[PDB]
Amino acid sequence: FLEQESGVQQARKRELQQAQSEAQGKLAMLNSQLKRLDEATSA
Amino acid sequence: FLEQESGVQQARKRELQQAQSEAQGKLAMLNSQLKRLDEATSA
Repeated sequence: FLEQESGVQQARKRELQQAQSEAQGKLAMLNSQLKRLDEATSA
Repeated sequence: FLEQESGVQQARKRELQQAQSEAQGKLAMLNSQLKRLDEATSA
């Protein structure tokens, strides 16, 4: 009851997925440009 | 009962997913143009 009244109940449940998905996708896609730079500098 | 009567019950349950999906997709796809600019400036 305490949680549903303005706590982790509606704090985390978005935080978890949004932060995880955003950070993972952004880091992988930023590594994409690193892979492409390696492509350019190799062949 | 209080929540279902005009509160977080129907406030958050869209807010969470819409904000998360929109923000994540928009930030990743905006980083797409950054990756493409790096492509252009590299090779």
